[PDB]
Amino acid sequence: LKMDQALLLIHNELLWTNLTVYWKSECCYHCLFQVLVNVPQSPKAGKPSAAAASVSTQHGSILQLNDTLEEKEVCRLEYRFGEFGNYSLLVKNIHNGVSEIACDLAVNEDPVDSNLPVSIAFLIGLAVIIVISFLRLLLSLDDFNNWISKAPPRLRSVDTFRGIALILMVFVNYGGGKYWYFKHASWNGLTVADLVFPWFVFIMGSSIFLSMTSILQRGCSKFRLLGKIAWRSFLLICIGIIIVNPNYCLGPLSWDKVRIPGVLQRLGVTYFVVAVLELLFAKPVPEHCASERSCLSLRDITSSWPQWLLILVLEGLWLGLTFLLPVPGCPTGYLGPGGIGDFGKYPNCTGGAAGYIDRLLLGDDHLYQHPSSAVLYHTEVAYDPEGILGTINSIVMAFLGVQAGKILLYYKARTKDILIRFTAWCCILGLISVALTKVSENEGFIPVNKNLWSLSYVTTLSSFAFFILLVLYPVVDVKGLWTGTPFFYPGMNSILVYVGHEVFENYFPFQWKLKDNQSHKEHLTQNIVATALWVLIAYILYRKKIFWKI
Amino acid sequence: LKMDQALLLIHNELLWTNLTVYWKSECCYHCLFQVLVNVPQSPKAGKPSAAAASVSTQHGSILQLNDTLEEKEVCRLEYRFGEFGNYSLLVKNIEIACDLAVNEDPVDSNLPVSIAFLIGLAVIIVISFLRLLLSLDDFNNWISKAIPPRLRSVDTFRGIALILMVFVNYGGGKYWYFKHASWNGLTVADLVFPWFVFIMGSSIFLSMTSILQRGCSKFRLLGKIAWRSFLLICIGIIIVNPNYCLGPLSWDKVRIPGVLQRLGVTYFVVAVLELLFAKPVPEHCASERSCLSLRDITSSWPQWLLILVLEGLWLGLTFLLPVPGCPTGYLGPGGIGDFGKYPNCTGGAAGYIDRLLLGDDHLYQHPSSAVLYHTEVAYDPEGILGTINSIVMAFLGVQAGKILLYYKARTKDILIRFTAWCCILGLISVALTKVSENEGFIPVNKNLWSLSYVTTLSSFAFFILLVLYPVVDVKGLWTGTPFFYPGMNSILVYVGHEVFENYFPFQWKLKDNQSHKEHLTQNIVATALWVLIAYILYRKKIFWKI
Ligand SMILES: CC(C)(COP(=O)(O)OP(=O)(O)OC[C@H]1O[C@@H](n2cnc3c(N)ncnc32)[C@H](O)[C@@H]1OP(=O)(O)O)[C@@H](O)C(=O)NCCC(=O)NCCS
Ligand SMILES: CC(C)(COP(=O)(O)OP(=O)(O)OC[C@H]1O[C@@H](n2cnc3c(N)ncnc32)[C@H](O)[C@@H]1OP(=O)(O)O)[C@@H](O)C(=O)NCCC(=O)NCCS
Ligand SMILES: *[C@@H]1O[C@H](CO)[C@@H](O)[C@H](O)[C@H]1NC(C)=O
Ligand SMILES: *[C@@H]1O[C@H](CO)[C@@H](O)[C@H](O)[C@H]1NC(C)=O
Ligand SMILES: *[C@@H]1O[C@H](CO)[C@@H](O)[C@H](O)[C@H]1NC(C)=O
Ligand SMILES: *[C@@H]1O[C@H](CO)[C@@H](O)[C@H](O)[C@H]1NC(C)=O
Ligand SMILES: *[C@@H]1O[C@H](CO)[C@@H](O)[C@H](O)[C@H]1NC(C)=O
Ligand SMILES: *[C@@H]1O[C@H](CO)[C@@H](O)[C@H](O)[C@H]1NC(C)=O
Ligand SMILES: *[C@@H]1O[C@H](CO)[C@@H](O)[C@H](O)[C@H]1NC(C)=O
Repeated sequence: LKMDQALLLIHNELLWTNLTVYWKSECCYHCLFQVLVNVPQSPKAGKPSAAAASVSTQHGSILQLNDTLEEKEVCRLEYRFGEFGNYSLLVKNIHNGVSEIACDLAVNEDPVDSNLPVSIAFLIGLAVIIVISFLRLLLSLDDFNNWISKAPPRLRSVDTFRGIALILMVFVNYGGGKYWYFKHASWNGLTVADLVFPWFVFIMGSSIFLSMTSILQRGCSKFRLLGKIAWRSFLLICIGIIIVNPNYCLGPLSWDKVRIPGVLQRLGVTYFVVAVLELLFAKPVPEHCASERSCLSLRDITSSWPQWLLILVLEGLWLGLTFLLPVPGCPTGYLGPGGIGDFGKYPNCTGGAAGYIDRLLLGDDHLYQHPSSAVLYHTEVAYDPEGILGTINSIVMAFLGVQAGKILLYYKARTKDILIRFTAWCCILGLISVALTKVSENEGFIPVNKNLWSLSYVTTLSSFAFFILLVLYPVVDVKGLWTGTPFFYPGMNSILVYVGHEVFENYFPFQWKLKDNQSHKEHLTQNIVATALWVLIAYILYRKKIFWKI
Repeated sequence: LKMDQALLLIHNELLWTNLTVYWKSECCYHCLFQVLVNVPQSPKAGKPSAAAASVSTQHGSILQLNDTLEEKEVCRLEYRFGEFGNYSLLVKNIEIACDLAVNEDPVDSNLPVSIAFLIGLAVIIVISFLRLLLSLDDFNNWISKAIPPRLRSVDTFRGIALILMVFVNYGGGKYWYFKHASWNGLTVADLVFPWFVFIMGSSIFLSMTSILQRGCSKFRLLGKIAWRSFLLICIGIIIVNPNYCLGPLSWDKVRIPGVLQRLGVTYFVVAVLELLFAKPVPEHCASERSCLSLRDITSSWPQWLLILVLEGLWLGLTFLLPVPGCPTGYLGPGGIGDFGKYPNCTGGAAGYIDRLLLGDDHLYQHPSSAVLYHTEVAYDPEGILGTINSIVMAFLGVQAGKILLYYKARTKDILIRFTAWCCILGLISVALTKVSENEGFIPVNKNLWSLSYVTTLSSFAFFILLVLYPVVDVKGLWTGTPFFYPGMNSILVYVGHEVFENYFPFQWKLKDNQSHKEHLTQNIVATALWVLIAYILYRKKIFWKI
């Protein structure tokens, strides 16, 4: 059995009734019952005929056994299979009247625990093991030296947040233990991997405001800063396209089969747009007079009214292009995954208008040929999560990060003001997300979606980032209870860490040949070791004062 | 027809004699005639039976048409086939001699591709670079308007070696002369590594004496040497040697030896040796020429003694160590080479030592002789036995550094020493290899890192330094402009081009993958882009050093 899969032997003892087994996962919102296996009728009385099936055990399993001769629901089962199980399913008619048919599912080999076979126990064990190995290696280095023979201040809270995002990104990009909740969700919903990129955009906006206002406060011509912004955005886009997006293990790059969009292209476009907007509408930062007061003081909001107006116009444009753009052969306002999703009536509608804009402007060949929904909804079209339409919400979230930077640097004298603004913004964005999503995964007006970069996705992740900053500012900056240790070294070497881990995805320290690739524990420990090694590399570069920028 | 292939239509008009075609290249010294195609008989008179065979057109082709019924020769053809030819071969009974004819004229693939196309491509690249530089500058101007020191000769030589290495590692147009030679002789790709070791030794002496003249203790320098060797070995093992496009690394199949492992081991050996036997550089005034002062050798007598002992050990292990199932003193390539009577003897003593110590799995699974001599076993060119000769060549580079540092004031002394050492090593190499590959006591061999190989390329490096010291350093007629930029970022360029072997600026999809012109253009563009990256880092004063 493969990893995250369970055996299922269906024993059909029905003499004169054929069966076919339809399997649909629980995460499928509106999903077609994909066929699983066909179990023929029993050739002789008392001798059932069986078939072997491998039902996925990532999350939930709905089985419908339909008679093939007459398509009627013989029986249904809603059971959550466990990894590496047996699950001998017997389909038979009750002997009381030989009319009612009931299928009972019994387990013979107990499931091999996957999600919680490791837990904090194995986590702390691996941490202790790697710490002991690091200490032994450090001591051995001293043995080969002495025992061989006689012989504008940086915040560090934004750095800690960026380091947390980088650690999560390195963990989930390498596989995240191949766990289903450490990878991007299949279309709708929120997972651990979906939190990383919006937090990076938020932190990018905050750092945009911080660096821009510091540069303008010391002194610089706005044309020089505009040139720096354009050069950095161009470098980010080019780095993405050249070294970050393509998978060069498959062959040389092709002029007609290159993925133009990507994480760094979206970051560069967002950087250019929001940084140029803020530089054009740039005002000096006032020094706050009162302390722990001025609740109605909205200077950081009212003083940026042109930026807010343009951001609201952009968001309205995104909403209009999403809920109103006429997509050929597709319902207007489509937010579904296509394929077998939404009952399979729109197989080639992955993304709706957001994906249609990409497939119309950048071409189908220049998109992401393996979207997150391809494994669950079996979508056949290429959808790029970092598309053109989602760049609007990327810009909106970058400007929300800029607003966080405005909050944190306008009220730099008073900490209570910063905390009040942070909690007010977090509450406002959380209320907006609750209104949009109706605290539901697949329901609501605009459900959370990384692939579409939905408005509610942006608001939810911005509320999460505001809460993270609320709990990271007094702890790290003001009170200094915890100078975030395993985080701020990547927080200062983010670009180099990202570029390296993309370039060095498959290298010996970061991944090696496993005893069994169909194991969650081995993949988890390998990914944790790789993330720890990247943190160690960032710490080493910090100790050597090597900080790559731009 | 693949690249470097030629079609051959063998028409068999003979009625009562079957024929088999045996093809052997001209580069092979003693190779078994590998089969090409068995041509059936002609069913009727005037209706020959034809078969199509693709003969390699890289260099030479010896065809032996034996009668498979009785194993007898009828006609032999020592013909040099041209690329993408037709080459209908007709066998007709006269005498039983057969004659060969050409139907489609072959493409030159050498003259038209690398005679004036090189100049054209250089002009196009220069025009494109200037246009790119001016367009960005004009756009910025339009918007703004509206609103001791390094030698540099060792650096130039290192940059030349780096450009050649980048060109030949990327493929070099998939040409046979830009690839590593098949177990003997010299090609353009066989010159980079020994020159790199020579420059490594020269820079070793330069840096050691520059640090020691500042009063730094020998222990700190020894620690730096050890750390640099360790870093080089680890980088070579992890980043450079393995191909990660095939899968994750496994300890069972990982290539322990390599270019950087050999460089690190030789660096540690020669640097520690010359640090232990370090002497201050004397001041030199004299007059005109020193007339064979020989101070740089009388002061290096014990390092020279240890190097000669190492060379004697290399010779003894190569020519005396009994390899089981293999003749003592074997230098051949195995496989079908040496008449195919030693199918698994690639390297002889050196390969046997590699397989005995590091194991068969931890070697180079694709030796350079695999394509031509059909070797089935794994041999590592950067093995263990060849490390002795790599150390010897690093010490020859150290000797060149001593030459160019002891007689710093007198340039005539440096030139005399360089030409004398080049002549001595050239005569030694001529005696060893008899100026003929595959013959002589020790033929020139990169895979074995032969003593004649070391002496030949050390004479080459001494001549290059002789022609680069006055021009670049003393006379100043040249500054090594396209070469000394990688001369300061050698390690960065090597590591990057190993990491970025297949990346868009350096590698892209080709319209005709089986074409020398397109591969040559892509490799030249990639090499020029690496030179441009080195120049950009030079402008930014970014010089990564271990
Ligand atoms: C693209 C990326 C490098 C941008 O990072 P940033 O948040 O803009 O951080 P940088 O260090 O790049 O900051 C650039 C500017 O901000 C400044 N800055 C950064 N953090 C700061 C802080 N906490 N306080 C003040 N200034 C700060 C820098 O000093 C520089 O300004 P200067 O020119 O005056 O020195 C970063 O988001 C990244 O690495 N992303 C990885 C890709 C990704 O998002 N992947 C997720 C999908 S898998
Ligand atoms: C070994 C390698 C790292 C370069 O080593 P090198 O030739 O010793 O050059 P480096 O530039 O590393 O030298 C280091 C020191 O040499 C000294 N040095 C180098 N060139 C010098 C010169 N021209 N004049 C004076 N001193 C010089 C300096 O002191 C320099 O700095 P440090 O002392 O502060 O370290 C590597 O790039 C190399 O030579 N080859 C790798 C590629 C290869 O072998 N390819 C084969 C393809 S088959
Ligand atoms: C399924 O069973 C029915 C009767 O129960 C039979 O007619 C049909 O042929 C079967 N289908 C198969 C064996 O594919
Ligand atoms: C199974 O049979 C039921 C009958 O009620 C039908 O509604 C359902 O669509 C069938 N499943 C499939 C996959 O056709
Ligand atoms: C499941 O159980 C049955 C009997 O209980 C056994 O024959 C089968 O081998 C088991 N599955 C696996 C994968 O071993
Ligand atoms: C959906 O797109 C695929 C190509 O990806 C095509 O083969 C198929 O016919 C399309 N189906 C519909 C219903 O448009
Ligand atoms: C071809 O025939 C000749 C006849 O003497 C023989 O020597 C030679 O070995 C044959 N070729 C091969 C490959 O055996
Ligand atoms: C020649 O080869 C052919 C194969 O096509 C075979 O049939 C024939 O018998 C051979 N002639 C001999 C062996 O004399
Ligand atoms: C070689 O020439 C013959 C006739 O001259 C032709 O039929 C054949 O196609 C040619 N070879 C190729 C590879 O085209």
